[PDB]
This record gives sequence, C-alpha cells and structure tokens, in this order.
Amino acid sequence: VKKLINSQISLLIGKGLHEFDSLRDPEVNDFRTKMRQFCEEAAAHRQQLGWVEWLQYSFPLQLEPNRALLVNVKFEGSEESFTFQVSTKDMPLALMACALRKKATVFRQQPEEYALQVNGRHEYLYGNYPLCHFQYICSCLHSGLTPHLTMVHSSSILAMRDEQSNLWSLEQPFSIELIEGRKVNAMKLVVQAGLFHGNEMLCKTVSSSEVNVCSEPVWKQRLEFDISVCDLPRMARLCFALYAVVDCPIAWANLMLFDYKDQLKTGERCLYMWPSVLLNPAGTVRGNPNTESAAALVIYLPEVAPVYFPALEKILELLREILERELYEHEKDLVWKMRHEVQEHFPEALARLLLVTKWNKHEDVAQMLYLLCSWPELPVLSALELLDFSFPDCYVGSFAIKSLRKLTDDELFQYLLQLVQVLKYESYLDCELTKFLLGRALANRKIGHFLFWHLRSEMHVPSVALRFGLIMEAYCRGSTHHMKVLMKQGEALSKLKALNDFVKVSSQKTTKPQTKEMMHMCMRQETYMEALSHLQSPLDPSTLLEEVCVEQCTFMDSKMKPLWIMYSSEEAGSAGNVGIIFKNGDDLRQDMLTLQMIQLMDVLWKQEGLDLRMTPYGCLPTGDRTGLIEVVLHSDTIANIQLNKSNMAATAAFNKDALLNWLKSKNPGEALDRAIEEFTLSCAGYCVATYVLGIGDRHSDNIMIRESGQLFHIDFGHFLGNFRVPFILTYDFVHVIQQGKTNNSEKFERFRGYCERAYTILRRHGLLFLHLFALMRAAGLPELSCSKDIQYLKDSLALGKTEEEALKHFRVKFNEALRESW
Ligand SMILES: COc1ccccc1-n1c(CSc2ncnc3[nH]cnc23)nc2cccc(Cl)c2c1=O
Repeated sequence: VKKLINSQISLLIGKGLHEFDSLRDPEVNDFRTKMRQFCEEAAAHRQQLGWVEWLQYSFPLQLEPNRALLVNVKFEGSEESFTFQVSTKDMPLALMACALRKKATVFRQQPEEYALQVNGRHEYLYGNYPLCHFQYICSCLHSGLTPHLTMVHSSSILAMRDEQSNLWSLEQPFSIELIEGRKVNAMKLVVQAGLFHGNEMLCKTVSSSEVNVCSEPVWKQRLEFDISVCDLPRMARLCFALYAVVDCPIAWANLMLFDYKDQLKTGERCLYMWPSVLLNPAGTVRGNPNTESAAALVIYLPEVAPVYFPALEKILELLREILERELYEHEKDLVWKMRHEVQEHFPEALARLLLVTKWNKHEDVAQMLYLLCSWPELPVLSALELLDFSFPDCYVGSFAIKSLRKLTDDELFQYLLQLVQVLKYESYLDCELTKFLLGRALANRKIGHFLFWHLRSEMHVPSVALRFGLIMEAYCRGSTHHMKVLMKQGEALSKLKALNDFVKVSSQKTTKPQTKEMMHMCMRQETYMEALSHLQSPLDPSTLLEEVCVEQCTFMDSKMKPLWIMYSSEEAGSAGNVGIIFKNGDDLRQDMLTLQMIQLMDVLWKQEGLDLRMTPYGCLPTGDRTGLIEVVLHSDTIANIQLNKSNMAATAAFNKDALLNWLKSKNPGEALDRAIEEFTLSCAGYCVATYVLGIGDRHSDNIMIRESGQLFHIDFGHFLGNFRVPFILTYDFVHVIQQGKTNNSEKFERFRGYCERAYTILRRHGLLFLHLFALMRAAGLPELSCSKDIQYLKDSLALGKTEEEALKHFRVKFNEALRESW
C-alpha cells in the first residue's frame, strides 16, 4: 500500500519521490520527515471530527460578502420531492422542518440531524444564516431559478468522513575566496559580489579584477567585505553576478551565509549559477539543478573558529506623527530614537521602524528584536505588508504569520495566490509560511484544492520544483483520499492535452467540421470517456463534472485552438450544465491575477452594498502554459453581435442599435428594463476595474455580454499600462445605458454615479491592492517586475490625494473619455 501511495504521489505531483532521495540532502530529508508528521497529525484530527465539523472541512459554506421563494426539496434516497414556499429570511432549519413534516404525512409518520445539499454539487446549506445569505440561493434569485436541495442525514455525512480516511566575538572583516569558474562567453570576465538583507545592502559591493574570457576561469583571491563577521544578521544573503565587459550579463547565484540550522557556513562551495535575464538579491538561494549545463562558481568560506547564531534568550539579553503617515536620514534617526514609543503608541507603524533599523549592526538588531517579542498582534492588512521581501528576518516573518492566523478561510482563499508566490522568497525549506499554508489546507479542503493547483502549475519551473514538490508530497501524506480526487483531475488534464494536440494537428490539414468530428471520435474512446467524466472541477471543487457531453464539445479554430468541453448531470439538473475551456500554449498567470483582483473589487463593493453584477468566472493555471477557464453560457462577444446579421431578431437599421436589439430579443417586454440595468452596473464595474488596473486594448472581440445584460471581459493580455491608459467609454455602450436615446442624462449620470462610487470604494482599500501587488512581484510576471509597475496602481488610485482631489481627477478622466466617445 505504501509503495502504491508513493507511486501515486510521484505521478500526481509530476516529480518522482526517488528524486528527493537522490539529493542526499539533510535539509530536504528533515523537511520531509517533519512535515509528514505534521500532516499525518492533521489527518488524525480530521477523521474524528463531528459531522457538522466534517461538513465545515469538506464543504465550507459559500456565503455572500421579507420575500417569498419556491424551493424544491427531496431526501437522499427517493426521487419524490416537495416544493415549498419559504421566505428569503428563513434559516435552513425552518426549511428542513417543513421538509420533515411533509415526509411524515406522505410516509404516515429532528431537523438538527440534517444538512441541505445543493443537488448535484459538493455544496451544502447549513448554519444560522437566512437563505438569501447563501451564494446559491442568492444566485437563484437573480437568474430566476428554483433552488433544488437534498436533505442529507448526519449518518450519511459520517459515512463520507469514514470512507475518506488515510558569534558576538568575531570582529574580523567578512571575507570569501573566489577560486574559479566554468562558463560560456565571447572580452574579459568579472565577478561582482554583494551582501544583502532583503533589498538592503549590508555594505558596499566588491568586485574581481578582469580576467580573460578563456576558461574555465581561475581567480584564487580573497574578496573582503566592509562588515564585521559578528555583525552578519541571521538572514544574511551572499549574492554573485558573473559578467563580461570590454555590459554582457552571463549568470548569477545567491546563498545564505547561515545554513538551515543557524550554523555559519564553511568552507568550499560550488555554486551552479542561473543564466542572466546585475545582482539579483531576490533570486533563489538554491543552485541551478541543471548541473550538466550550468556555469559554475567555486568559492571558499573560511573556518572562523563551529558557530551558531545566538539563541533568542541571548538576543533578548543584549514631528514623529507628522512623518508617520520614504523619509530623510534625520527622520529615520527620530523613529529609531523613539522605538519604545512606536511600540507603545503606534504599534501599526512596525514596518516603518523595521525599515529604519541598521540590520548591518548586531546591537541594533538585538534592540529591535527585543521590542518585537513584546509587540502586539497587528491587523491582517499590516501583516501582509510584513511578508514583503523587504522584511527578510525570521523573527519578523514569524510575527507576520502569527498576526495572519486570524485570517478567515475566505480571506485566506482571497490572498492564496500571493501567499504561494511569497514562498519564492523563502531562504529555507522548513519555514513558518509553509507550515501555516499546509495546516490551513489540511483543515479546509477548498484551501487544500487551490494550494495544490497553485503549486502543481509551477512544477515545470526549475527554481521552485523542489520546494513545491515537497509541499505537495507533505499535503498528500495528510489526505490520501484528496490525493486520489486530485489524480482524477490530473488524468482528465492529461487527456485534454493529448486531445488538444490532436486538434492542433488535424485543423492544419482539414476543415473545422472535419476536425470537430474527429475530436468527437477521439473523445468517444472508452479511455477518454472514462478519464474526462466524473470529476471535481479544478476551477471549482464545489462543481461536479459528471458525464462529458461530446456532441456539444468543440474548439476555437484560431490561435492556440482552445477546447470547449461541456458536461451534464441528471442529478444537478440545469446547474449541472457546465463547461470548461482548456487552453494550451499561453501562460495564464497574468489572466488569473487580473481576474482575482477584479473578484476582490467585487467583494469590496458588495461589502459597501454595491453590487455591480460582475462575472468572476474561474481561471486556473494547471501546468506549463496550460490551464482552464470557466464557461459562461448564454453569452456572446460584442463583436459577433455587431456583425448585424440579417434574418435575426437583432437585425438593425443602424449598426449602433445592434447591441440594444440583441438585448431586446433576449429580454422581451418588461424584462428589458432589468437587462439594461445589469448592463449599466457591470459596464461601470469593468470600466472602473480596467482603468484602475491599466488594462487597455479593450475592443469588441474581448468583451462579452450575457443574455441577462451583464457585460464581462476576456483576453487580458496586458495590464498596469504595459500595452498610462485612459478611462474608456465606448459609444455603443453609452447608447445601451441611455436606452437607445440620443440624450438621456438621467440614465447616463446614474451610470457616472456608479463609476464614482466603485472608484471611491477601491481607493479606501488602496493599501490592500498595493500590499497584494507587492507580494506578487515574487511571481516574475514581466508586466509586474519593478516599482514603475506598482507606481501605476498608486497613480490610478490617487492615494496621495484627498478623496475630494481624487474624485476631481477621476472626473476629468471620465469627462475626457465621454468626449473621446465619438
Ligand atoms: C460563446 O463563445 C464564444 C462566442 C463568440 C466568440 C468566441 C466564443 N468562444 C470563446 C469566447 S471567451 C468565453 N466564452 C464563454 N465563456 C467564457 N468564460 C471565459 N471566457 C469565455 N472561447 C472559446 C474557447 C474555447 C473554444 C471555443 Cl469554441 C470558444 C468560443 O467559441
């Protein structure tokens, strides 16, 4: 069984476990043993959960950020059902009460023994919440559908649980010996080396003398640094760049001066370098795994005596307000001087005080750490700032996690992408963040699902494959059952790749209808029917992809030839008619980030009572330039509608009326009014979202509209002004908002109000977007690489301004967009 499980993990994670063994690396070995123990202990806990707690683990509630309604309810075993009129304000318990009373009459004769499953989904309705607080009920109310629910007894829930079981003394100047290298170039070679603590240099950079490009180079020289050995902070990073000159970058490499057990490194090291794009302090501190091909630098660290970093107890032994809302040297001195008062009276200003301490002085670090150990916990917002690479110290990192422990699962989910990216800044394998993420993941299966996919989707990236593979292994140790569920998803993804490759080849030699039929024959093979059917959606575990609907599957006969894959489920009814788009060829990371930021905007708006009728469709990278996008049914591109085809319900005398005609055709009579409203609200949301994020090149073929009237965007390729992008008002959109009238200032200005409201709400959470984007710099997205990218967001949110000035500014941009509008 252990052999089987080991082979299943290897397959699932995309790395053979033997590859970890082969490294013969103590840090790896220790990570694996400790984290396996941690995760297996979490699994033990989980298997004795009460039935309500089990639901909370496996089916966490989907909640929104008087009035009558019809609900259909059945019991688990029978096809018979009852349709009830209840209120939007009624609790699930009241509904379960009517259900059980109805069963007792028909069956000839305790609500608390049950939970309500959404038919054909892994989603449950339970808890003390009015029906309209549940995302599912909320959803039905807007679309018009009747909720379909299933009474599931506690014994059935426990059955699911059960089936799913498993020093201060060293004053000499720091120095190294640069021995030799082995590289490839055209000129002379130089080695630059700097000592870093996060972004900050701990002293000046020091260089080699110029040696000819032939080699196989040899230096054999001591490089001495302007910093005493006792002063080196715990997280000291030593960074190298090898380059050529008559500037031609060649390679770089970083390492920690202390190992994972706090011991100062000695003596010789061989540094397998990473190829270059000079110094890259934020780069990984682990060597290039391609030892066959990588240029290599051998260095020597001298035997200073074995010395370890001092223990905490030994460390513990050893105009203010006007600025405190970049600073001058004298301002820095004041902050440091008043550090006790910072702690006592401005605990939320911790980050500012950290950035003024001299991390290149051990006495000063000791004094900072003493305060930190008594520092009150900070809000979540503040803790996210502390995760930035600017705060490399391990005690600071540990403090950050401690303040982040109060994250709700929903908040954690919202920030998961960024917390995963921050792993790329970690100096060691065993760290507080990994342990935090693993514990949260093991306590909430939705968190576990997305953590898995965020890690799995980067396994083709050498710099993270080891770290991410190890985390995924540990996760599997803590849920054997979820491993098998994830393997089923991976198998479907493997088949989709093979199917897409086939389509790419076939469409080059034949017509689309011919390739489409061939696609269908391929899918109808037993191996494909089996692999593609009956899985949890990678885009949403709550969504069940039962039988694949081959007849309705197709592909886009352009660009990367993405696949359109439809599903149906008898048990889910209408809500089981769902699709996924599989794309191979494009890197989906920036799309996912853009969509997640838009979904965050939607949450913040809803928290202030503004529902802009957004369409946060799923987007998930799964592999190398591979991922999935959630199908939005009953939608079309604006461009297709504007084709203004004849013999259609939307056929228009003037092209400007095509879109309104289409919306009329989908929403006859009194329904037109609501559709125009959904269009106006969503238009405002996306107009504000794309403006703030700096997303240009919006055109008719990358905007879609739903039959409800809701607009949404696709094919984000560019953001943060990498194409200062203007606010955008399209005339055809204004025309719909104005109900087809040439002048309708009443409607148009309501729309302006929505835009301004949306914008002012985002400004109030501006620091959240800035902290999240800062963390995202870890991802290495080329459009999010430097300060100039972050500065775009600062300028778009106008955070240096009063709300009055910002709104004035926004108004000028909005007014400029309206004029531009024909
Ligand atoms: C209705 O879908 C379309 C309408 C007009 C033009 C293109 C599409 N469309 C689109 C438009 S993008 C889209 N379409 C539907 N739901 C979505 N969710 C996120 N993006 C979308 N995408 C495809 C992806 C794979 C295979 C196909 Cl066959 C398509 C596809 O037809």
